[PDB]
Amino acid sequence: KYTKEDIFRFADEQNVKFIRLQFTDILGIIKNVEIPVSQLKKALDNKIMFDGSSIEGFVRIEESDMYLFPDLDTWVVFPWTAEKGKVARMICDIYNPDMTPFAGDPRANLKRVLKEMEELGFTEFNLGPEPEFFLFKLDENRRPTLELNDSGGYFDLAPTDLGENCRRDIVLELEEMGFEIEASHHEVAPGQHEIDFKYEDAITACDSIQTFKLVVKTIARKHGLHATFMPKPLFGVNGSGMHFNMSLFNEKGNAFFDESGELELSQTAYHFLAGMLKHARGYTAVTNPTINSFKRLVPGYEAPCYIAWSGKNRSPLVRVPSSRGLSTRLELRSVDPSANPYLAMAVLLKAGLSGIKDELTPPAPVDRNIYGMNEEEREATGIYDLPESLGHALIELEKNEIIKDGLGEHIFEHFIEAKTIECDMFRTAVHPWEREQYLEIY
Amino acid sequence: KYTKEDIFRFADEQNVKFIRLQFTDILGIIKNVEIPVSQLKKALDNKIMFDGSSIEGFVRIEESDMYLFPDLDTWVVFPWTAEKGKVARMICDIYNPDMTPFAGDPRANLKRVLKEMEELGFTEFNLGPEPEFFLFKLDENRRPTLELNDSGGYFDLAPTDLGENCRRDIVLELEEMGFEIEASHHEVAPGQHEIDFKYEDAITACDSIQTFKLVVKTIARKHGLHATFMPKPLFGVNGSGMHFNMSLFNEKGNAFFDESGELELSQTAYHFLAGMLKHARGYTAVTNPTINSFKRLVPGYEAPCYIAWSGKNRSPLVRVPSSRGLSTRLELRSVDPSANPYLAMAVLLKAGLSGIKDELTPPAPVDRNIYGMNEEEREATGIYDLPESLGHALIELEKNEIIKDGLGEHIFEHFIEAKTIECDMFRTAVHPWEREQYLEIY
Amino acid sequence: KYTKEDIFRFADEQNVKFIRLQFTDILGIIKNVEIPVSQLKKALDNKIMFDGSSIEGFVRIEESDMYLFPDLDTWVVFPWTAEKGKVARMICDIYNPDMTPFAGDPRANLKRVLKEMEELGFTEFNLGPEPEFFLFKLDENRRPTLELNDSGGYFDLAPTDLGENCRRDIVLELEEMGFEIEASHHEVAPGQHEIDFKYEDAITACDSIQTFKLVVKTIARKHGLHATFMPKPLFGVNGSGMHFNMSLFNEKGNAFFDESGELELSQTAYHFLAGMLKHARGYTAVTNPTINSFKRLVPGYEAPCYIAWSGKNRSPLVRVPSSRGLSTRLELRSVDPSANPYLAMAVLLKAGLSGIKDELTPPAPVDRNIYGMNEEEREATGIYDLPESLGHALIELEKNEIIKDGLGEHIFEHFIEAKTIECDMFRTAVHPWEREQYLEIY
Ligand SMILES: Nc1ncnc2c1ncn2[C@@H]1O[C@H](COP(=O)(O)OP(=O)(O)O)[C@@H](O)[C@H]1O
Ligand SMILES: Nc1ncnc2c1ncn2[C@@H]1O[C@H](COP(=O)(O)OP(=O)(O)O)[C@@H](O)[C@H]1O
Ligand SMILES: Nc1ncnc2c1ncn2[C@@H]1O[C@H](COP(=O)(O)OP(=O)(O)O)[C@@H](O)[C@H]1O
Ligand SMILES: C[S@](=O)(CC[C@H](N)C(=O)O)=NP(=O)(O)O
Ligand SMILES: C[S@](=O)(CC[C@H](N)C(=O)O)=NP(=O)(O)O
Ligand SMILES: C[S@](=O)(CC[C@H](N)C(=O)O)=NP(=O)(O)O
Repeated sequence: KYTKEDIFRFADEQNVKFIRLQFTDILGIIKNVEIPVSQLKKALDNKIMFDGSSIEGFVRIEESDMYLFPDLDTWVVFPWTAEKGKVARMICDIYNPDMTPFAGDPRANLKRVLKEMEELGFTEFNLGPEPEFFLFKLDENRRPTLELNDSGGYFDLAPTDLGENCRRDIVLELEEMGFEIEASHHEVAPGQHEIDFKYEDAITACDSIQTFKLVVKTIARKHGLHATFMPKPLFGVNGSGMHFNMSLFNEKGNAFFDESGELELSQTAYHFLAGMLKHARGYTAVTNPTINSFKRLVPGYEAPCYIAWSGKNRSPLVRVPSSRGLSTRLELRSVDPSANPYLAMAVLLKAGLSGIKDELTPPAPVDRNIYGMNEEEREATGIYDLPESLGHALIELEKNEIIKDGLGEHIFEHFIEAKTIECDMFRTAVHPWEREQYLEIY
Repeated sequence: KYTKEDIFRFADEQNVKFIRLQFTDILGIIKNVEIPVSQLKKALDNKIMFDGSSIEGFVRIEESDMYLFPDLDTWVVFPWTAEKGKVARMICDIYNPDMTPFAGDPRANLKRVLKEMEELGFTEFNLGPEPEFFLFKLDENRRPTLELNDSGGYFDLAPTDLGENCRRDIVLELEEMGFEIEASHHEVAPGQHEIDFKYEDAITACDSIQTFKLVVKTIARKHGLHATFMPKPLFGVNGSGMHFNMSLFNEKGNAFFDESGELELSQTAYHFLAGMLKHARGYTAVTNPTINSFKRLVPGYEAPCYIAWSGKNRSPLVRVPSSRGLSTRLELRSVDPSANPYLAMAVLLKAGLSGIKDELTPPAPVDRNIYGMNEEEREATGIYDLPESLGHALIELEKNEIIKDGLGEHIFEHFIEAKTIECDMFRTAVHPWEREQYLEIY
Repeated sequence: KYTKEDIFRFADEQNVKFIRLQFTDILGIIKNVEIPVSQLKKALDNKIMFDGSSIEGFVRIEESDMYLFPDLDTWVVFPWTAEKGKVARMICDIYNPDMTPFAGDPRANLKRVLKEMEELGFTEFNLGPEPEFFLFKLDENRRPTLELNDSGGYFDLAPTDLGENCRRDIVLELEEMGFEIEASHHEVAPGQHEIDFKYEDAITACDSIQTFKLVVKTIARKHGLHATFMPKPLFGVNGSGMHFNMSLFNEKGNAFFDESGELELSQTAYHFLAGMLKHARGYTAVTNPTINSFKRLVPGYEAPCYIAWSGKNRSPLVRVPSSRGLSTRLELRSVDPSANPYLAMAVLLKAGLSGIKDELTPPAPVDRNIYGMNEEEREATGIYDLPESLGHALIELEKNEIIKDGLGEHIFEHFIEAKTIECDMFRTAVHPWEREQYLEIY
């Protein structure tokens, strides 16, 4: 743990002229408040209020006042605000003025369900994500447009890769913030890039994910580009999906490692699988909270459409990397980077360890092309489709209780009313698709 | 009736020059062909054949060849500027290479189910439809714009209803084609138009419907405006429905008319409703065979939203016009003018005739305005909500096996497939609404 | 030879910041992935993998996860990567996750055929390339226009060769990267360029080739010019193909130099050419693997048109440069820079190592201008005619089962699929040519 006092003098060895307290709203969006180095004790002693009412996902305007308490380990300095004022960073948890924490804080609802594996013995919850992102050219307005940075491809090179000089500026801006970056490259769709790093403690891997998305964006609008974490911005091309590499640690040993099994996977991992897969239909409404996230979960674009799993195969809902070692992990790939990392982790922790506790037995590893299977030749194998509309997936989540009770009373009730009414805008609205399709033939 | 010896007489009488053989495809699309008056006798020998694989939903390409047998009762000369190109049409029944009526021919389907009221004792099946349509301007190159001629409202007056020479010229041309016209006016939303005509038996009111769209499609395009029967071409204004006013007749009798029961309504009628009411869930993919009509089917714009009935009231599924007697009608507002009036009539007959052989005890009249209740108030009565989408409205249909038997087994087999892919063709696509709300946001 | 101890040294000596792991897909398309020096150990431990399903022609999606084993004798720093993000490269080999190598990987297909020359006693199957490219200007939005920056001819000078300082800044950039470069000059057709570099043993020239292209694409786009290797980009002017200057060696002695035989040429030398002459029809699908290069193979433009050889003459399929000694070389000419430098060598090795176990008494020099002979004489001497299209070269390929074996089999069946697709995706399409010559005509 970082100290409170040596943080006060952390600003004098680097003359930090501002600190940015930052937390996260219900929809995954990073809100912020900036304060000078002048107010540093006023925040470290937890006396910084705000207006709760206007942050979508919090209390009503009657009980508006809400305080902010910093997590003194999430101290980095913003490397690009040299020369103006060296700007630090600190992540906060949201507290009601009763000094009772807020059960609607997205970072509390993981800070609590990470203690249920405490009651049953595991060291850590290791998340290494793969947040994929597209990049679009800007204009004279510097207001983004739907023309991608290159008509490139998977692993292709300059001249065909025009973010080669951009990703590289993004990775060295992230590494200056104390990361360990695995690789950098261009994904299979045009303008689609992927920067993956090394796994971390569940919450400090989640904190690190809200870091990444802010660096990828500010350092692109510095390259003439704009970075989108929208899952399916085009038709008929790979979507951007934030893979979920999960692995529990236990006393300096990967909980998933069976040293001399055939699939070298402990029967902990095997009842971990049946956890999410049983519950897959419920919780994905959370892990893909935008209507468009389903417009991406279609057959053919390396995205999963059916609830299943296999080994080193990129069709199913979960993939097992053929390399395990101490990096042994199972790859839930039905996560896209519009969900809340704090909330996808909490949900999938619960309904995931619910499979070892209940000891659920795991279904068949479907080792072929899941997209190449008849409507009725996969219906004999029991595997069935992931829900197609947000209305459908919200019904099958609200139905589910095991994940509904790790979503908090205040978050779920504040969530489905936001996802439904977001979806009614859709169902009521007519798009220019429908004009094209009908207006002249009828 | 009309003998073959009339048609020749009328040709050499009215001096027609070319003959058209119209029929209607699976989706509602009147498709015809031209022959000289030198062919007049050959078509009446019913020895004139077209490409069967080439009209949607009819047949496959290995049994392409299919015959056209005209209906001499339909003869009407086309009255536009054709002195030398004077026309004459005849709506065709479709037959096989073995002369048996074609299962797919929807003109056959209507008549087929019509013989199911010849055994419940009813002379006719009258239908007075209200096909409401929109008027759009045309560009310099005669392509449909997205502006509408005027910005008037219900019943408005010149100079704020541009289509007042338009409908004038629409109505007159119809009055030449054997029509008797009731009225011509402006509807709720701007550039919308209602033209009404006296009821007729189905296979002749619907022939007065397929004739209607054409002679508004063309006469409106003679005033330089393209006309649509798209349900809701603009979000936030009344989708144009095509109200379905019907009546069964009994030895010169309006079989819904007995001036005693609760409203001066009969029992063959009070029973009819419970058939619709019960089977209404399962016939909305036929009354509304398009993704877009489910966008008129949000409430507030005088369209049906839930499955209940009332009097004098334009909010429910079925309104009953106060005027009664011969004017005693059952008004069904769920149909919109994209639908197939040979499949729509065929189906509702087998919904409501399933309510004279059981009569199924109709539910309560909600004389409120049903748009103004709550999810706890709909459930208080227990009123069925019309389905969500072309998605549900497709599964809700392959349940009602009395309705499936109103389309036939080869018309339903070529109507689920043609909507399934058309439904899938929208489910997968990404339309601009998805990028506005998310691209610059996530 | 270089050791993994040497590369831990240079990264801290050069102070490089990223390592790029590179390979080639089936089509000659370079695909590489960038990683920090912070992961220099994981690749030298071979513990870095990728997605095989996305490398065009590597594998199919069910068994994707595949390893990356790096080659150290391939290490070079990039020189254009300032002191801010300096870059070191390493060409790799592909290993299936079970640590067995990949039969579809082209680099090891060569290694296996270069072992077929250890059974015949040959230290080196040396190769010198002549990749010829075009230069197209760049528009305002960095898009390669249809203008050639210069309108010159052979060996011309400033000011009638724009890319004079271009071919300078490439050479230096090549010269920083351990290259030995012969000659930098303007080629025949306008806006054409050649850069000759001295030979190296096959797998290291194939490295030096795919590398050399990357250095001209990226440098040419510094001066803002698209660098392309399309064989016949313009019709009616010289095609830019990649000559193949090959020579065998045994104990520091060229195996083709014996100043007794008629042309100062050896026996294995003369014998080699029969191994190509007959087999030439077969591999002309691997040396010209594109629709476009079969318009280059036409007569007139100093490119092989029929299968023939001769001395100091630049019409035939094989040229033999007058200069002999250690520069005693055989010049194959069908190849275009769109061919796979790994496939071509293992093809031509097994092709021309077939003329040393069989040797087929190679035919005699038609040292005429074979560009100027009518059909009455081409089948007089019996000179085989080259295939006329991709689709012809393919059927001509699946018969010489030794070239087929030269390719392995995975590469082969992965090859016939896509080119038959490519050949068929061009057989069926319609291009504005046929629209001029027939539309207003017929
Ligand atoms: N034991 C583990 N638990 C969780 N995540 C891991 C583990 N080992 C590796 N990872 C993560 O897997 C990710 C690999 O990224 P990438 O190479 O894009 O995956 P893929 O092989 O699916 O393409 C990294 O983010 C890394 O942190
Ligand atoms: N007895 C009847 N049976 C069936 N349809 C009828 C009957 N009387 C009138 N109609 C139809 O009602 C239509 C007129 O409807 P409209 O004036 O729009 O009434 P509303 O405004 O109540 O819908 C006419 O087209 C006519 O054919
Ligand atoms: N003995 C040899 N073995 C292999 N390659 C050779 C030999 N001699 C020359 N080369 C190659 O020939 C190339 C020079 O080609 P170039 O100068 O264009 O000759 P030409 O103009 O006759 O084609 C060099 O790239 C070199 O690698
Ligand atoms: C090549 S991809 O394999 C693409 C997967 C897809 N874009 C998605 O996850 O949505 N995934 P990864 O980065 O793990 O290799
Ligand atoms: C009030 S309206 O009823 C307009 C109908 C509405 N736009 C609909 O068809 O959904 N039609 P009409 O007055 O002729 O009965
Ligand atoms: C006689 S030329 O040979 C002209 C090149 C020709 N257009 C070709 O197809 O290679 N080239 P080079 O002198 O490099 O051998």
